[PDB]
Amino acid sequence: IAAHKGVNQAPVPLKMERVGPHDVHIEMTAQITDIEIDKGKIYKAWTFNGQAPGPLVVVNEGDTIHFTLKNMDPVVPHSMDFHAVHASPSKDFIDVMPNKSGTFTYPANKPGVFMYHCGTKPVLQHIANGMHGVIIVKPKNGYPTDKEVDREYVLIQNEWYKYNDMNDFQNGVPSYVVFSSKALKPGDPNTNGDTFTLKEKPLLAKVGEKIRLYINNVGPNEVSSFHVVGTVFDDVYLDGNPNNHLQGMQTVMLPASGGAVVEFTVTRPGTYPIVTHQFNHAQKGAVAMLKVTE
Amino acid sequence: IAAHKGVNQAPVPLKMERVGPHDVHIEMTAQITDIEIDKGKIYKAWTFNGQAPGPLVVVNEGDTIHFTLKNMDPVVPHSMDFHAVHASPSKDFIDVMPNKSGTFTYPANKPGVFMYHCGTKPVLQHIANGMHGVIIVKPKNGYPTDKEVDREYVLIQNEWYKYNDMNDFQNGVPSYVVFSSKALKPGDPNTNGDTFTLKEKPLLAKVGEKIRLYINNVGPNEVSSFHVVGTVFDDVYLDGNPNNHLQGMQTVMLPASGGAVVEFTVTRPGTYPIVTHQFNHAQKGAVAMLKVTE
Amino acid sequence: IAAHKGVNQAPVPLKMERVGPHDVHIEMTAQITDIEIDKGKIYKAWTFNGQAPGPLVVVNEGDTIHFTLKNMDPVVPHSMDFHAVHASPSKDFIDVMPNKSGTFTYPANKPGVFMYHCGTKPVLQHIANGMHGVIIVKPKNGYPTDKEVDREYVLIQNEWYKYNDMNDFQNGVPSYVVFSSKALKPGDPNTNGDTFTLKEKPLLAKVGEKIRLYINNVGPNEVSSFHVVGTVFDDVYLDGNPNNHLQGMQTVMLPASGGAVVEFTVTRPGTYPIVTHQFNHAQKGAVAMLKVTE
Ligand SMILES: [Cu+2]
Ligand SMILES: [Cu+2]
Ligand SMILES: [Cu+2]
Ligand SMILES: [Cu+2]
Ligand SMILES: [Cu+2]
Ligand SMILES: [Cu+2]
Ligand SMILES: [Cu+2]
Ligand SMILES: [Cu+2]
Ligand SMILES: [Cu+2]
Ligand SMILES: [Cu+2]
Ligand SMILES: [Cu+2]
Ligand SMILES: [Cu+2]
Ligand SMILES: [Cu+2]
Ligand SMILES: [Cu+2]
Ligand SMILES: [Cu+2]
Ligand SMILES: [Cu+2]
Ligand SMILES: [Cu+2]
Ligand SMILES: [Cu+2]
Ligand SMILES: [Cu+2]
Ligand code: NA
Ligand code: NA
Ligand code: NA
Repeated sequence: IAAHKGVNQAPVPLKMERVGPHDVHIEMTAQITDIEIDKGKIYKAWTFNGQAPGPLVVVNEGDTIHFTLKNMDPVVPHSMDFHAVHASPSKDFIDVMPNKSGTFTYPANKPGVFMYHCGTKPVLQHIANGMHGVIIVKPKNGYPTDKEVDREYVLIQNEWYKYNDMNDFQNGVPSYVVFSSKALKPGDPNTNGDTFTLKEKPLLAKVGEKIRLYINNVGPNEVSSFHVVGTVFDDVYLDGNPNNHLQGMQTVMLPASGGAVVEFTVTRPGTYPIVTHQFNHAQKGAVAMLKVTE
Repeated sequence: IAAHKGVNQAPVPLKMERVGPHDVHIEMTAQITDIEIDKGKIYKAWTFNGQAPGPLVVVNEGDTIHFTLKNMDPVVPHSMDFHAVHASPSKDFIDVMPNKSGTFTYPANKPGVFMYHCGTKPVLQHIANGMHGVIIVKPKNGYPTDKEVDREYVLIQNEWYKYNDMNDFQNGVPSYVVFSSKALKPGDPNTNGDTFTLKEKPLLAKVGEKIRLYINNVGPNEVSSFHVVGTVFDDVYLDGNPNNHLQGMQTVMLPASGGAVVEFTVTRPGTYPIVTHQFNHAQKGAVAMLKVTE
Repeated sequence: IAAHKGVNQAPVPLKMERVGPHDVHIEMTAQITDIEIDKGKIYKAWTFNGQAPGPLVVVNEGDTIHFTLKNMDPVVPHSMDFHAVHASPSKDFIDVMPNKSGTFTYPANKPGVFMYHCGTKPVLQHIANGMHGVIIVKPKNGYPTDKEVDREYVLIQNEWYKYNDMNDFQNGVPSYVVFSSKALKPGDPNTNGDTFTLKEKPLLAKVGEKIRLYINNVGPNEVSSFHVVGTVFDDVYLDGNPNNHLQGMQTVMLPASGGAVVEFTVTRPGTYPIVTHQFNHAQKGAVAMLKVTE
């Protein structure tokens, strides 16, 4: 797009504040930012807040979200669709024009690990260019296994195609399939979807810990066979709802937009790859590392 | 096929009558009918009863089905395979020759939302050309959530390829992925698998209702990530068995031939898209609309 | 590979002995063997023990496995990754050089139907060329339905691509998708992944039996929609863990590397096809037969 030529908007921080016991304000941007998705390969991504996937949003079950989107794109409208909320798509997930803002209000009444994304037509084009992310809604009474959990991270899987190529987006195989991590607490890694960053800079843990991962496969098009090498998932909660509780899985299937909470123990020191077991995708980038030390 | 050139057999109504407390007679046709699958695009479909997917069949758990197939195809044999039944495939799912009829008897002893299809070799060719559909077997004691349900519809997802092109059917991407609705009660929409009809003529509901959808992804080749925009599924029953009960899903993965009962609430007026969240497929047609009014 | 030109190493028998109440010794080979994957088509497979998929390994829950890999490949290193075990991938799933052996020890503490495979970079290349298989870990207290089960078999699904073609492995469709059976008890069929052997030589059962299948889809790349024609699965245990118990499924979705225990009844004599219901794959070979006699 001619108007995006030489646009590179620096990342803006997620703005969030709680205004009531069950009411939260969140403010995000839609903006155009260059992301290195593979070594030497830039993608002029369509983003929320200059990150792809977008920044992590965490709320509590029963929170009402008062959402503001500032659209910094100089030419293309953008919108926001949270999978966590009950809303009217045609009133509450509407387009916000270039240089304008819109504020929408809706409740998050179910716990889980929900995808979020732009809902502007054509939706495939806006998702594939980078407008996705995850919102975690914490359960009111936790998970049954919370007391066993030593450590937590958030991982997202996504695909990259030929830049802004609608024929590729529809008919082509992915050029890259990648993981990213988003921070739950200051100090945790917060990265973009690329082929290399979680290889070079592994996630960390200690020998003997039980690790919880909140995972979502945002696609846009592929399913995921998610698996951690050298362990078995003790517990899995489909979509992060406590009630959907499976045990002893080797591999967790995730639909496009699907999430889960998975928990597992690392019994010995060394480096544990994290993959999607559809190994064409793992070869195209979707291998993250977990380094476990004494 | 030369013998199908200029064949367009008008749709015939499903014939069904109950002959006992647990015995039902059903009579269908195999026939060749032109279907508009996309605007300006005709597909000379291989069908049951001139519909693709085929007509909706609804029976009760424990019913024995006495099935008759009249094969109206002037050259190609056809057969019927119900996923709901216990049968001998090589005696009970046999081919019925052109201009002949066959009658088969078998019981439906499990509740659910089962795929049905032609079982003639090569099976891919007969399915891809349009010979699929759904049979619902109602549970003897219902679902736990029946009292909460205000309204019900049936949705099927299918793919269309290059007409009668075995290389495309095997190796190609779908040209179209579509939804159709089938009627539970006179007055409900009953449509074919096309890109447009549920966009132009949405399904209807009222603000505040709990909606049940009986869904099956007949393929033939793809999986589905089924999701309703602006809501979360309160309850899901995998394959429509009451015992396979998940809660709070954002998205339901369906294998090829897979079904589910899903239930959700619409809290605000407007138009709610219904998609498969593998968004290449949604772009190729698989977006249905639900219009919710005061 | 020049050094594999005219290499055809004859199959070696799996070597297994129990050395303690909870300790087992297993010895396998990595070796290069010609497999007829389709009629008239040889694939110079990278194998464990001259079989593709590899030989069946069966242990008990809580067993510690003392594993030896003899690498008979004259040029390429190989390794072993068992999904059943808790291990350090970078110490315990390491490469064993040509003409050398390595011995590793790790526990199998969870019951199920686990994939196993070579873990040598690039992992896709080693899996796609044939280095996969299944290890069953029997539950300490069985499955709830053991008393109902009359008969058992093991089935694996895999893909074959263009020989040793990394571009095909990453970007291409499978050339073949196949089933194989592995023997639980001497006398049961033990076959390789090909298009024909379970068509010509069906699995056997008697009218009225409840049949248990232990299934795993090793991929490397595709998911499976597993379905037996003419029946409905009475019970399914995801990944073969007793706790993940679904009922009345028509079709079981399996991620890449995913497994399940499924059980079903055959009520009438004749031939029951076993398929993946993604029918492009079934057309490319993945149809097995079950013959049911009086
Ligand atoms: Cu309160
Ligand atoms: Cu406010
Ligand atoms: Cu957008
Ligand atoms: Cu969505
Ligand atoms: Cu701990
Ligand atoms: Cu593993
Ligand atoms: Cu009765
Ligand atoms: Cu009768
Ligand atoms: Cu047919
Ligand atoms: Cu079928
Ligand atoms: Cu109501
Ligand atoms: Cu949504
Ligand atoms: Cu003991
Ligand atoms: Cu030993
Ligand atoms: Cu190897
Ligand atoms: Cu693996
Ligand atoms: Cu029996
Ligand atoms: Cu069937
Ligand atoms: Cu699945
Ligand atoms: Na591995
Ligand atoms: Na949406
Ligand atoms: Na069938």
